Amino acid sequence: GITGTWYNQLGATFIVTAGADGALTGTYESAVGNAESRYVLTGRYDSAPATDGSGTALGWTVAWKNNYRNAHSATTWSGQYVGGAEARINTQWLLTSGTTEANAWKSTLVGHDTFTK
Amino acid sequence: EAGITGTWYNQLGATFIVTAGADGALTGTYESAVGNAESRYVLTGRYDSAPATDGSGTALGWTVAWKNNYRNAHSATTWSGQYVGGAEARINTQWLLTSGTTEANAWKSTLVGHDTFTKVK
Amino acid sequence: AEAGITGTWYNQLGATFIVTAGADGALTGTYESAVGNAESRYVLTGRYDSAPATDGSGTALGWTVAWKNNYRNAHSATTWSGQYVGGAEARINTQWLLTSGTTEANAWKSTLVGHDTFTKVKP
Amino acid sequence: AEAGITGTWYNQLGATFIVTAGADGALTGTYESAVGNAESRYVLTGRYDSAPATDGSGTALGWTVAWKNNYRNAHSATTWSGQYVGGAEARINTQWLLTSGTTEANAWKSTLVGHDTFTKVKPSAAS
Ligand SMILES: O=C(O)CCCC[C@@H]1SC[C@@H]2NC(=O)N[C@@H]21
Ligand SMILES: O=C(O)CCCC[C@@H]1SC[C@@H]2NC(=O)N[C@@H]21
Ligand SMILES: O=C(O)CCCC[C@@H]1SC[C@@H]2NC(=O)N[C@@H]21
Ligand SMILES: O=C(O)CCCC[C@@H]1SC[C@@H]2NC(=O)N[C@@H]21
Repeated sequence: GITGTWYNQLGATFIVTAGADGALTGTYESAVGNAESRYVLTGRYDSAPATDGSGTALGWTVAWKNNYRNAHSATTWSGQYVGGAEARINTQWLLTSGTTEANAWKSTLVGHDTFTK
Repeated sequence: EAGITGTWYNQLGATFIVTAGADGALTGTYESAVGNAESRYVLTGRYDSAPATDGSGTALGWTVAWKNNYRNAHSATTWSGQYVGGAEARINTQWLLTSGTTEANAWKSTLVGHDTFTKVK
Repeated sequence: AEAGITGTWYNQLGATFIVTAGADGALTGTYESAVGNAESRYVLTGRYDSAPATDGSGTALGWTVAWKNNYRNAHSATTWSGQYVGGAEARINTQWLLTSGTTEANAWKSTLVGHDTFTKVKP
Repeated sequence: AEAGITGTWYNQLGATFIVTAGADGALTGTYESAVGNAESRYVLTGRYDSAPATDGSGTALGWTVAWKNNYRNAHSATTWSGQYVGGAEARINTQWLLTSGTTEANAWKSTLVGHDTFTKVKPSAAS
């Protein structure tokens, strides 16, 4: 149910394949911030979830370097896939930029993204 | 390689074994001493393979889904942070732990915290 | 629509937030949750920017509830941090942290995080 | 209210946190930051659990600063959420959210997250 092409409330394009082992692999493209064109992603998901109506746990990471640009930063998304006639992936995320140790207290942004097919 | 590649330990007694590839990949295993977890779990992630040379740390992140051959907690953690080199190198992080829940219980699905890793001991 | 932070507000979880914004920056009022280890109303206090920018920016604010009243005590506290938007509708967008008291061995799992959006028109 | 949470507290970033805990559950006082767009003292208010568990658990609490005083305005607010742990090495252990006001287009980057630990013993340094 997870494999396919997804979009969020910020105009992003999330392309991902879920392997039978628990792997997540694919590409991320952001419409905002210090970013252009596509970026590599990798993560993990629960391949035998509970059967009681609970969602399926997952996560993935992007490091914001590619052939066109390097922002010296990385985002991780943590959340759950909820199946159904209108499938969704609901997340919260942490964006850390590299800093001097004197600026380390302001290194990390927090937010939330919702994805649909 | 040297630097991030190695065996790391946090303040909760975890053992984090990782390899950093020249292509920006992180690969390895994670063992937790706390929570609904037993033995080792697979991890994967990414890092900046060309950091700034102005004294800044190196940005990185990784994910564990808590299922292996011993048990399954129906959950996953992501760690987001930076690597700082030198005589007392560290990896400094914040994390999000999401558990699978019904819709009505989604407001209490996610724990947040902070872990510091060192290569000593 | 009715402008101003002072008023009666509802979130996407069934909660009610009743607040007054004072001229010096203070927030005072009550909070009622429809989920968790809670019943009836609880005291809150907080702060807001009483002279915000006017370049399209929202108004920054925050408040705290400790989950003890005359009916129940959950031994926990939540803080909400966010901004009053000030666009075409009355809306406040927030992120929150809920910490429960724990022993030291359980402190790693002490804190939940999430996001609530509040509107004067019940959603 | 005269001891415990009440007192002068210091964190790992050089801040000074001066607070009084009332019998009624209230927190009142001043906060001074040594980093960021901030100068001199700011007003704070918050709440704590005035009847905590007796099994050895910490005391739950939270407070807010809006970063406006007579000297400057950063158009932002921070909330700290955490617990008080008493003893010879008493601490207040916290996680925090700092929201800046932004346009609707930039709302995705409005909020910083971190963690502060406070002690009643003033750090040594430096002159
Ligand atoms: O600015 C950077 O350092 C890199 C681009 C960051 C984009 C962020 S990741 C979280 C959020 N969701 C998106 O689709 N874009 C932003
Ligand atoms: O209980 C679970 O659902 C799985 C085990 C969670 C262990 C967490 S991950 C964050 C923190 N750091 C650790 O080393 N262990 C805990
Ligand atoms: O169970 C508790 O410890 C006390 C009640 C907590 C309810 C939380 S506060 C964050 C979220 N928003 C709501 O309106 N309710 C929940
Ligand atoms: O830059 C601003 O907008 C206001 C100053 C923010 C300072 C922060 S609050 C969290 C952290 N702890 C401190 O003692 N200082 C910083």
